Amino acid sequence: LFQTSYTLENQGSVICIPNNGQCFCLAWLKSNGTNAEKLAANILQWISFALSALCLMFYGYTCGWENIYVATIQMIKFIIEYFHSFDEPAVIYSSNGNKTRWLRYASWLLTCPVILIHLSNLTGLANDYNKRTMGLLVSDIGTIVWGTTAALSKGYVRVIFFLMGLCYGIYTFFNAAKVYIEAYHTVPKGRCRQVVTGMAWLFFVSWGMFPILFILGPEGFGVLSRYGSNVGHTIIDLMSKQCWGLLGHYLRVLIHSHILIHGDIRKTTKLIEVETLVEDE
Amino acid sequence: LFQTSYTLENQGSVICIPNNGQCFCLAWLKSNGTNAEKLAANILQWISFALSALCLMFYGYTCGWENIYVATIQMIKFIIEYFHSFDEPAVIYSSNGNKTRWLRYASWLLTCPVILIHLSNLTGLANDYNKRTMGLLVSDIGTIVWGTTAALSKGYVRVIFFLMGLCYGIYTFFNAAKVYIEAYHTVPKGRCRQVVTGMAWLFFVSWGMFPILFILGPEGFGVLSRYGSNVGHTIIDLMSKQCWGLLGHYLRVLIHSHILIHGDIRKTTKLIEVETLVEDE
Ligand SMILES: *C/C=C(C)/C=C/C=C(C)/C=C/C1=C(C)CCCC1(C)C
Ligand SMILES: *C/C=C(C)/C=C/C=C(C)/C=C/C1=C(C)CCCC1(C)C
Ligand SMILES: [Cl-]
Ligand SMILES: [Cl-]
Repeated sequence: LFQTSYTLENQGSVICIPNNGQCFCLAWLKSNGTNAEKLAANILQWISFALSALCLMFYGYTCGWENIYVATIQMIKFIIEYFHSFDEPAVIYSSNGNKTRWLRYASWLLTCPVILIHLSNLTGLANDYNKRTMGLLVSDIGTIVWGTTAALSKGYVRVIFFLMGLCYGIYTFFNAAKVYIEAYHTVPKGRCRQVVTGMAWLFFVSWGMFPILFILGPEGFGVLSRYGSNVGHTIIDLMSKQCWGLLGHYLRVLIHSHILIHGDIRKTTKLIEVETLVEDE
Repeated sequence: LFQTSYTLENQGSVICIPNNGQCFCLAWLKSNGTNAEKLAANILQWISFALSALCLMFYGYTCGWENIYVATIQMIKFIIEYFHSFDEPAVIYSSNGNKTRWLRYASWLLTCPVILIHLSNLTGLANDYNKRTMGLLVSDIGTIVWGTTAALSKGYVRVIFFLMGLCYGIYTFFNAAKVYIEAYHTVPKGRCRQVVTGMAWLFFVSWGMFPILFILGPEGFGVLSRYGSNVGHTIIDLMSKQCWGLLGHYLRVLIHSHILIHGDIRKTTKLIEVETLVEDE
């Protein structure tokens, strides 16, 4: 790792370290949090792992490849997180004293665009999508790029890249809302419109907490510890990925049964015009 | 920045640094390269900047939003690269002695998926694309995620994530080849099939050099310096982005004139079946 043993000299003005080839920085030696927050984070890690495990078991029984991918990444991430939750480069101890959780932002790069692809095809009916789908993806990747760059930076540079990620996040939400709106008027009138509304609530609430936790954590004003920031991120990761994929799976199941019982019947409704699934011709 | 002045003590077994709050590591003080390689890198930076500037001027005269985006990111990157080419976090000096060019991998996260979106719609004829487009994007993002994780890691961990990025890169090339193949038999028989073949050559050659430069550079066996690695990356960035977008723009221009002179005429050809643009009905 890095140097953790040192001697102060010359009345606290000189620091002497062993010439063992390791790197040294006092900022890296600050506490990550309390032992209660550590154990609380370790508890939610198994809860999210057991869910991801029970999801892969459940998903194994068209193809919901989106849910399989983020669940495979999720439990692979837990295997990495169980052994090296704070080692390099799972946590990047950079030369400016920062601690940046690359394990979190890498998993966002792996899973967040896949969820928006699922959002771009909520019904799952073959090659649907739209041209705004590329807009949802180009903006979300930039959101995580600026957020990672802001978490790595300090001072004004961090604020600049945080506001750049915030503008990309605003473009992501608005385009996502218009996807949820069209999907609401496309799915049948029954219980399908219920989960579509429920998926939207889980989406904007969980996705909205990530910029909130960025401000409250060490990357911001430090009202949360590093262990405290891992607890909140696990909660909204459990909502935005495991629970959101469960509902999206439940929606596509209700769609497939509707298409097999009543056929694929479309009634054009004006909003933009949507081909709504109906029961009778 | 970090500590660059230090005193050796106790016959080279103790390193003493000022207690100024800065971080210290001997590995961060290694040379980036020779002054000739520095000036050679600075020369290609203006050449790629002037091209990106002359491209934005040229592009300003459906909508080729893909070329506009990577060109805007390219010259914004040059502004960042001109002032802080080796500052934090443009270059991440991590606690394990590594130097990782996050400026390069962040620009890849911003531009590489946008190019594959352009590849997914070479003709530019409205909402074309396919379902493999999401496969091209999910695999390429993972490629850069594993490559960044490998560049941040050391030893066996670096090799694991490099091979994980290599498998994602293999999936990316094969799906990209089938896109180029279908595009060749879809565009008209004239000069359009010429640039389509030319775009494919620039693609796999430039994209193929990035794993090659990863091995030859500091992230690999160190046959290239850090300045030497920046020169090679600039050359293949100039090919894969500026030149590839110029040809893709030239292709979409030749397609639009063909659609306005001869109309949109399709003749189904078997390969998979493709609707080929023809002149006469
Ligand atoms: C499963 C994890 C998910 C869905 C994370 C989503 C995270 C965001 C939408 C983060 C957004 C941010 C901004 C919009 C402002 C810039 C910094 C943030 C990146 C973290
Ligand atoms: C404009 C820059 C581009 C198009 C860069 C493309 C880079 C790659 C395709 C890199 C691929 C890599 C692998 C396939 C193995 C893992 C490490 C690499 C990421 C750098
Ligand atoms: Cl952390
Ligand atoms: Cl570098």
